[PDB]
Amino acid sequence: EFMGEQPIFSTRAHVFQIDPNTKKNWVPTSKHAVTVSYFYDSTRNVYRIISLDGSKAIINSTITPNMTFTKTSQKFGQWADSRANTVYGLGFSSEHHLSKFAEKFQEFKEAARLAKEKSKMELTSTPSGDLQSPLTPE
Repeated sequence: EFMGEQPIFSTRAHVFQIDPNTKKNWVPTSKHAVTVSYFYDSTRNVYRIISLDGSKAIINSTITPNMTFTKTSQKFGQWADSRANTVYGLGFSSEHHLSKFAEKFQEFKEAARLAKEKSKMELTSTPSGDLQSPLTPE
Protein backbone atom coordinates (compact mmCIF):
# COMPACT_ATOMS: atom_id res chain seq x y z
CA GLU A 1 0.00 0.00 0.00
CA PHE A 2 1.01 3.64 0.53
CA MET A 3 2.68 5.40 3.47
CA GLY A 4 1.27 8.60 5.00
CA GLU A 5 -1.93 10.07 3.56
CA GLN A 6 -4.08 7.25 2.19
CA PRO A 7 -5.76 7.47 -1.20
CA ILE A 8 -9.52 6.88 -1.36
CA PHE A 9 -9.50 4.28 -4.14
CA SER A 10 -6.69 2.43 -5.90
CA THR A 11 -6.54 0.03 -8.83
CA ARG A 12 -4.01 -1.65 -11.12
CA ALA A 13 -3.66 -0.75 -14.80
CA HIS A 14 -1.27 -0.32 -17.71
CA VAL A 15 -0.95 3.40 -18.41
CA PHE A 16 -1.11 4.90 -21.90
CA GLN A 17 -1.20 8.49 -23.18
CA ILE A 18 -1.82 10.69 -26.21
CA ASP A 19 0.35 13.80 -26.53
CA PRO A 20 -1.13 16.54 -28.74
CA ASN A 21 2.22 17.76 -30.13
CA THR A 22 3.44 14.40 -31.48
CA LYS A 23 2.04 12.61 -34.54
CA LYS A 24 1.75 9.21 -32.80
CA ASN A 25 -1.60 8.22 -31.25
CA TRP A 26 -1.68 6.00 -28.15
CA VAL A 27 1.74 5.43 -26.56
CA PRO A 28 2.63 3.28 -23.56
CA THR A 29 3.50 5.33 -20.48
CA SER A 30 4.28 2.34 -18.28
CA LYS A 31 5.80 -0.90 -19.57
CA HIS A 32 4.15 -2.84 -16.74
CA ALA A 33 1.01 -2.50 -14.63
CA VAL A 34 1.14 0.30 -12.06
CA THR A 35 -1.10 1.51 -9.22
CA VAL A 36 -3.63 4.19 -10.15
CA SER A 37 -5.31 6.09 -7.32
CA TYR A 38 -7.89 8.77 -6.60
CA PHE A 39 -6.46 11.18 -4.03
CA TYR A 40 -7.94 14.12 -2.12
CA ASP A 41 -5.37 16.91 -1.81
CA SER A 42 -6.65 18.78 1.25
CA THR A 43 -4.42 21.87 0.91
CA ARG A 44 -5.58 22.46 -2.68
CA ASN A 45 -9.11 21.17 -2.00
CA VAL A 46 -9.09 19.10 -5.20
CA TYR A 47 -9.29 15.44 -6.19
CA ARG A 48 -6.41 14.07 -8.25
CA ILE A 49 -5.77 10.89 -10.20
CA ILE A 50 -2.26 9.93 -9.11
CA SER A 51 -0.19 7.18 -10.71
CA LEU A 52 3.44 6.47 -9.83
CA ASP A 53 5.94 4.53 -11.92
CA GLY A 54 8.71 3.90 -9.40
CA SER A 55 9.33 7.20 -7.60
CA LYS A 56 7.94 9.56 -10.24
CA ALA A 57 4.35 10.51 -11.06
CA ILE A 58 3.28 9.45 -14.55
CA ILE A 59 -0.29 10.56 -13.93
CA ASN A 60 -1.10 13.78 -12.05
CA SER A 61 -4.60 14.68 -13.20
CA THR A 62 -6.85 17.12 -11.34
CA ILE A 63 -10.46 15.96 -11.62
CA THR A 64 -12.82 18.60 -12.98
CA PRO A 65 -16.62 18.45 -13.23
CA ASN A 66 -16.66 18.49 -17.04
CA MET A 67 -14.07 15.72 -17.47
CA THR A 68 -15.31 12.57 -19.21
CA PHE A 69 -14.09 9.01 -18.69
CA THR A 70 -15.10 6.83 -21.64
CA LYS A 71 -14.97 3.05 -21.92
CA THR A 72 -13.97 2.48 -25.55
CA SER A 73 -12.69 -1.10 -25.85
CA GLN A 74 -12.13 -4.32 -23.91
CA LYS A 75 -10.71 -3.46 -20.48
CA PHE A 76 -9.62 0.01 -21.66
CA GLY A 77 -10.88 3.49 -20.84
CA GLN A 78 -9.69 7.05 -21.38
CA TRP A 79 -10.12 10.67 -20.35
CA ALA A 80 -8.85 13.94 -21.81
CA ASP A 81 -7.07 16.34 -19.46
CA SER A 82 -7.12 19.89 -20.84
CA ARG A 83 -4.95 21.25 -18.01
CA ALA A 84 -2.26 18.61 -18.51
CA ASN A 85 -2.78 18.84 -22.29
CA THR A 86 -2.69 15.03 -22.45
CA VAL A 87 -5.16 12.19 -22.97
CA TYR A 88 -4.75 9.33 -20.48
CA GLY A 89 -5.71 5.72 -21.14
CA LEU A 90 -5.84 2.79 -18.71
CA GLY A 91 -5.68 -0.91 -19.58
CA PHE A 92 -7.26 -2.97 -16.79
CA SER A 93 -6.88 -6.63 -15.81
CA SER A 94 -10.63 -7.26 -16.12
CA GLU A 95 -13.87 -5.62 -17.25
CA HIS A 96 -14.91 -5.43 -13.58
CA HIS A 97 -11.95 -3.15 -12.76
CA LEU A 98 -12.58 -1.00 -15.84
CA SER A 99 -16.22 -0.45 -14.86
CA LYS A 100 -15.38 0.16 -11.20
CA PHE A 101 -12.84 2.82 -12.16
CA ALA A 102 -15.39 4.48 -14.46
CA GLU A 103 -18.00 4.50 -11.68
CA LYS A 104 -15.49 6.08 -9.29
CA PHE A 105 -14.65 8.72 -11.92
CA GLN A 106 -18.27 9.93 -11.90
CA GLU A 107 -18.26 9.86 -8.09
CA PHE A 108 -15.11 12.02 -8.00
CA LYS A 109 -16.56 14.28 -10.71
CA GLU A 110 -19.51 15.09 -8.44
CA ALA A 111 -17.19 15.56 -5.45
CA ALA A 112 -15.03 17.93 -7.52
CA ARG A 113 -18.15 19.94 -8.41
CA LEU A 114 -19.05 20.23 -4.72
CA ALA A 115 -15.42 21.01 -3.83
CA LYS A 116 -15.36 23.94 -6.28
CA GLU A 117 -18.63 25.27 -4.82
CA LYS A 118 -17.11 25.06 -1.33
CA SER A 119 -13.88 26.74 -2.51
CA LYS A 120 -17.17 33.53 1.97
CA MET A 121 -17.99 37.22 1.49
CA GLU A 122 -19.38 39.79 3.91
CA LEU A 123 -22.22 41.82 2.40
CA THR A 124 -22.93 45.25 3.88
CA SER A 125 -25.09 48.32 3.40
CA THR A 126 -23.20 51.23 1.86
CA PRO A 127 -20.79 52.86 4.31
CA SER A 128 -22.74 55.62 6.06
CA GLY A 129 -14.85 66.24 -2.19
CA ASP A 130 -12.56 64.02 -0.13
CA LEU A 131 -11.76 60.43 -1.08
CA GLN A 132 -12.89 57.51 1.10
CA SER A 133 -11.21 54.66 -0.80
CA PRO A 134 -7.77 53.17 -0.18
CA LEU A 135 -4.84 54.80 -1.98
CA THR A 136 -3.49 51.53 -3.41
CA PRO A 137 -4.96 48.15 -4.30
CA GLU A 138 -2.25 46.27 -2.39
